[PDB]
Amino acid sequence: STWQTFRRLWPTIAPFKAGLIVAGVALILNAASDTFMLSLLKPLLDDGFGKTDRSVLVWMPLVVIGLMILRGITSYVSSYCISWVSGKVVMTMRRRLFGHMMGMPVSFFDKQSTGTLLSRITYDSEQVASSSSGALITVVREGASIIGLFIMMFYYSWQLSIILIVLAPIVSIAIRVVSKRFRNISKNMQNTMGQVTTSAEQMLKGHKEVLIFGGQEVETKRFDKVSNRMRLQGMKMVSASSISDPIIQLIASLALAFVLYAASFPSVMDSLTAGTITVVFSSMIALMRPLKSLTNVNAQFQRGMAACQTLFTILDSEQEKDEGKRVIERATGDVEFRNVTFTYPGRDVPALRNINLKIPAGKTVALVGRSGSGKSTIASLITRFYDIDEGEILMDGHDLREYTLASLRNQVALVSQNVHLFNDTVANNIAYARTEQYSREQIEEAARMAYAMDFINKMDNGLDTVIGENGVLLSGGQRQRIAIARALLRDSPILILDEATSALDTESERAIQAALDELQKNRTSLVIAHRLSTIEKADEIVVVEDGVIVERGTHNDLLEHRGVYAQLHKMQ
Amino acid sequence: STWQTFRRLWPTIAPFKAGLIVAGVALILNAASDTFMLSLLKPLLDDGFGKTDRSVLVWMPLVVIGLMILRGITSYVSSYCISWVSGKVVMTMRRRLFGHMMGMPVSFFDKQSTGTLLSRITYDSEQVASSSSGALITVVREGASIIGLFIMMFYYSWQLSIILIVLAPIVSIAIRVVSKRFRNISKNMQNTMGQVTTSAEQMLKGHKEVLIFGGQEVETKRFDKVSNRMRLQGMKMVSASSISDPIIQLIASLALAFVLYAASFPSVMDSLTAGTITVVFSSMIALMRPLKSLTNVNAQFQRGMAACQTLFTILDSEQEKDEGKRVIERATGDVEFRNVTFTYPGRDVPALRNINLKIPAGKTVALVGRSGSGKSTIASLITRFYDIDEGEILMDGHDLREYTLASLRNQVALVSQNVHLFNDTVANNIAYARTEQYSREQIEEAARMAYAMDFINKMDNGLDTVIGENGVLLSGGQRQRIAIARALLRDSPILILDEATSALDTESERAIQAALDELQKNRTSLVIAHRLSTIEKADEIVVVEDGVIVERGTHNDLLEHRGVYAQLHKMQ
Ligand SMILES: C[C@H](Oc1ccc2ccc(/C=C/C(=O)O)c(C3CC3)c2c1)c1c(Cl)ccc(Cl)c1F
Ligand SMILES: C[C@H](Oc1ccc2ccc(/C=C/C(=O)O)c(C3CC3)c2c1)c1c(Cl)ccc(Cl)c1F
Repeated sequence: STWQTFRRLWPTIAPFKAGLIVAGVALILNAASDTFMLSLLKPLLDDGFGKTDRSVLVWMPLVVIGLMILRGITSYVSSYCISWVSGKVVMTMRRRLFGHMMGMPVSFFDKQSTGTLLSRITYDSEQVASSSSGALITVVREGASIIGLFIMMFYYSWQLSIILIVLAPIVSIAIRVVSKRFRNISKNMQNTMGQVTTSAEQMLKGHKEVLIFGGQEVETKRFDKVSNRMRLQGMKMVSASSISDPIIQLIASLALAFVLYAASFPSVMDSLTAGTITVVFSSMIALMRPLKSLTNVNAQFQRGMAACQTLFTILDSEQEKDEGKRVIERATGDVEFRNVTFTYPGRDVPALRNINLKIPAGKTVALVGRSGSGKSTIASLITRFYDIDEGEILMDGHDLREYTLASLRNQVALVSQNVHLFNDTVANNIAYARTEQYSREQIEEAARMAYAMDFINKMDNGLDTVIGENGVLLSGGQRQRIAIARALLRDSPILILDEATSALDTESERAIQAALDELQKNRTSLVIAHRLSTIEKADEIVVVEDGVIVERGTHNDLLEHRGVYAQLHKMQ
Repeated sequence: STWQTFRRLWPTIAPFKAGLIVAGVALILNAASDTFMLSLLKPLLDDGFGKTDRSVLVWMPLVVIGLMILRGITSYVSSYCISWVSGKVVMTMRRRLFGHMMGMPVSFFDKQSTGTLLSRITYDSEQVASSSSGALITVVREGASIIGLFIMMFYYSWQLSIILIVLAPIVSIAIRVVSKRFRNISKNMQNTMGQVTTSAEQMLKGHKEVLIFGGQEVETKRFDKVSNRMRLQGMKMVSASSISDPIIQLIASLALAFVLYAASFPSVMDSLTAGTITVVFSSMIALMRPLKSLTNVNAQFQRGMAACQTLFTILDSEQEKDEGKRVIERATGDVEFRNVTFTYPGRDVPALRNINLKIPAGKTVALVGRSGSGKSTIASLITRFYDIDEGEILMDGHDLREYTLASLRNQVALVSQNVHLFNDTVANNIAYARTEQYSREQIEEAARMAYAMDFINKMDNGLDTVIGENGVLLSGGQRQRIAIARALLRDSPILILDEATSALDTESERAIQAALDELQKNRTSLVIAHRLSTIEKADEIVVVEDGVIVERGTHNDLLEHRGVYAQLHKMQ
C-alpha cells in the first residue's frame, strides 16, 4: 500500500520539477562519466603500450583530471538540487502539518508532550525526506551505471556479457534465499530487555524494598543471570550479522570464477587482448556494488515510506469540529454551568458529577478550593478548551457548544502569571492578534494604565523591546503584568483568572493587585483568587470542594460566623 | 586525557588476551590475503598474455576461490572473536555498574527515571564496546593492508612508490586543512530549534491563550518564518558536506594523475611491463579507502572513549556511605522523630520544619493526612531511604544515622499494595531476601496463615508458581496479599505501612483487613491507615496537616466530640 499514497503525495512536488530534471540529468551524466573513465583508462592504456605509449601515456592524465572535475561538479550539482527539492517539500509539509495541528483539540496535546511531539514532527519529516531522496538518487544513478556497464560489456566481447546475464538469475535467487534465511526474529529478546528494565525499576523503590528486606546478593545473582542471557543474545545476533556477508561475497566470487573459466575456453582469446579483458573485469568489479546498493535502497524506501504513511495518519486524525454553526458574536456573559460531567481519558471516575453553578453578570464570584482540585477543569470547560463529556450548558438561551468556537473563545479572556509570552516584541506581544486593529496611541495609553511605565523606561528599546528569548529575559512578575495588560487591552466581557499557579512570594504585588482590581471593577468576572483581600472583596463566594458543593449560604454570613471556612483559610 | 583512562581499563581485559591474539592474527592474515589476491592475479595474468594463456588462465579460478574462502573464514573468525571479547567485557562492566548502583542512595533513582537510566547504561555500554572494537580492528587490519600494499609497491618498481611517498605529506596537509575548513560549528541553529518548540508549546496548552489573542494567522506566519530559517540552515549544512567530499576526491585524483605523469617519464617503462603498471595502479586505487578509514577512526575512538569516561564518572559518583559504624542489631523499636527538616533537591522550602513526634512501643499510632502530604516523606525518613537534611533523631539512646544502614533497614518492614514483585517464583518472592534461611514447613505455615490458600490452590504449580511476568499475571490484591505475607514472615519489630497508594475499590477486602489486623496485633506499629475501621481501632491518633500538628488532644476525646476531624473524615 505505497503506490496510492505516493501518487497522493505527487501534488506537493508537482510544480517543483525543474530541480528534479536538473538532478536527473546530473546523475545520468555522473554515471556516464564514471563508466567513461574506465572506458578511456583501461583499453587505451593497455593497448597503446605496444611501442605507441609515448603519446597516450601523457595524454591520459589530462583526461583523468577533466573527468574527475566533471564527476565532482555533477555530484555537487545533483546533491545540491536534490537537497533544494527536499528542503522545499519538507518546508511545505511542515507548514501544512503545523497549520493542521494548531486547529485541533487540546486532548491530543495533553496525551503527547511538547518535546516528544516536536521530535516526532521534525525527525519524521527529515527522515522521509532523506529516505525518499536517497532511494530516488540511488535508483537513478545506479540504474544508469548498470545500463552503461552492460553497454560497454556488450560492446566488448558480448560472450562474457551473455555468460554473466545467464548466471544472473541463479546468483540472484541464491542471494535472495540466503538473505531471507539470515533474518532473525525480533520478538523474543524483548523479554530480557523488559526484564532488566523491570529489575532496574521494580528494584529502585524495590531497592528501598531491597534495603528494607536486606537482600543485595540475590539481586546481584539475578542480574548476573539476566546479563549473561542478554550477552548471549547479542553475541548470537552479531554472529548472524557476520555470517551473512561472507556467504554473499563467496557466491559473487563463484560467479566471477565461473566467468573466468568460461573465458578459459578458446576461440575468444583471439578477439580478446590484454586491454579488453582488463577493462571487462574492471567493469565487473565496478558493477559489484550497485546491485547491493539497489536492494538496500529498496529496503530503505519501504522503511521511509512507512514513516510517511504514519505522518499522514497523524495529519488526518480528527480536527477542531465546529458542530455548532450558530455563531453569536459579542456575548452578554450569562455564565451558568449545569450538569457538568467530564473525565480524563482512560479513567472511569468523572472529574465532576451533575455540577450546577451560576455566575450572573454584574456580580463577583470567588472560586475557592485546594490546589490541584477541579477548579482548573471547570475554568478550562468555561473556555471550552475540552468539551464536557456529558451534560449541556446553556448561555443566554443557547447551548455553549452551539456558539462558534472562535466566537465563544474570543469573548473570554484568561489572565494568569503562568501565561507564557510569545517570542515577539513587547508591543507585538501586547497585541498578539489585534496588532493591525489597535491604534498606537490607544496601546500606549493602555500600557501606561498597565503600570508598565517603570519596566518600559528600563527597557533599552522602550515599548519596542523584544520580549521572550525563551523566558530568559522575562521574569514571572513581568509576565503576569504583560498578561494583565493584554487582558485589559482586549477588555473581554467575561474574565476567568487562575491564581493557583501564581506564586505569592512577590516583592512588589500591591501595584499588581490594584491594577487587577481596576481591570475587574468595570467588567464582572469570576476569578479563582488566592489572596485574603481578594476573597474578602468578593461579592459572592461559593464553597465547592472536590468538585462538589458541601455548604450553601451567604458569603457575608459565613465570614461573620468564621467557622470551617475561617479555619481552612487560616490553615491554608 | 584518554591514555590514562585506557590504561585504567586494561585490567578488565588483561586475562582476556587469547581472543585478542586470535583476532590479531586473523586480521593480519585477512589483509595478507587481500593483497595476495591482486598479487597472483595481475602479473600472472600478464604472463598469460605472453603466449602462456592456457597454463595460468585455467589455474586462476581455483586460486581465486581458495583465496576468497580464506578471506571469508578469517573475516568470520575475527568478527566472532572480537564480538566474544566485547560481549564478555561489557558483561563484566554491566555487572559491576549494576552492583555499584544497587548500593547507592535513592535520589539517583528519582532524578533520572528508570528508562533514562537503563537505556543510558545499555546504550553507552554497547556504544563504547562497538567504538573501541571498531577502532582496534580498523587500525590493525588497515595498517596491515597499508604495509602489505607498500611492500608490493616497493617490490615492483620502487620509483613510483617514492614518487607517491614524497607527495603524501603534501596531500595529507591539504586534506587536513580542507576537512577543518568544512567542520562547521553548531552554535546558533539551536536557537531556531528551541524557538519552534517555544512556538508549539506557547499555544499547545495555550490554545485558550491563542484564543486570548483570538487568531491563528499570526502563529502561521511566525511558523512560516522560523521554518524557512531552519530549512535554510539545513540547506547550508547539506551544501557544506556536498562541497567537502568532492574536493578531497579531486585532490586524490590530482595525486594519482601526477603519479601517472611521473610514470610518463622514460627510462622506467623499460622495467615496467603492462602487468606491472596494472598491479601498481590497482594497489594505488585500493589504498584509497584504507587511509580514509585510518584517518577517520580517531573521531570514532574519541566519541566512544568520551562515553566510557562519563560511564566511569557515573560509576564513581559518591556511594551509600555508612558514616555510622555503630551497628545495633535487633532494635527494640523506640520510635521518636524530632527536629525533622528536609527538602527535595533544588527547592528552598523544606518538607518539614522542626517536626517532633513519638511512637512508643506497645502503642498504636495512626498517620492521618491528605494524599500527597508529608506522610510519605516521614515514612521514608523512618526507613532512612533519604537522610534528613537538618536535625537529628535518636533511637534507643543512639542516633538513627549512628546505626548501620543494613542493620537499621533490616529491623523495619514496609507493607503496601504498591510493593513491586520480584521476577521469581511465588515461594521465591515470599522469601526474596532470606530464602536459604527459611524452612519449607515454616514458609508453608506462614502462607497458610497468609490467607493465600485460595490463590495457591488455583495456581497451576501451587506454591512454586512463577510470580511476576511484568505484573501481567499478578493482580493488585494478590500483590498486596503477597506483601502482607512477606511482612508476616519477616516479622520485623516495627512496621510502617502506606495505604494511601492502595485502592479501596476491592471486591474482597475483609479477609485482607483481618489478616493485617492479626499481623499488627502481636507487634506494635504505626501505619498510615485509610479506612474508618482502622482509624477507629487505633489506640492513639495524632492530627498532623501540611507537615505540622495543628490540634493536640486525646484521640478518644476528639472522636467523641466529632468536630473538625469528623467533618474532614466525612468529606474525605
Ligand atoms: C551474476 C551476479 O549478478 C547479480 C545479481 C543480483 C545480485 C544481488 C545482490 C548482490 C550483492 C549483495 C550484497 O553484496 O550484499 C549481487 C552481487 C555480488 C555482486 C548480485 C549480483 C554478479 C555478481 Cl555475483 C558479481 C558481479 C557481477 Cl557484474 C554480477 F552481475
Ligand atoms: C597522496 C595520497 O596520500 C594520502 C594521505 C592522507 C590521506 C588522508 C585521507 C584520505 C581520504 C580522505 C577521504 O576520502 O575523505 C586520503 C586519500 C585519497 C585517498 C589520503 C591520501 C594517496 C593517494 Cl591520493 C592514493 C594512494 C596513496 Cl598510497 C596515497 F598516499
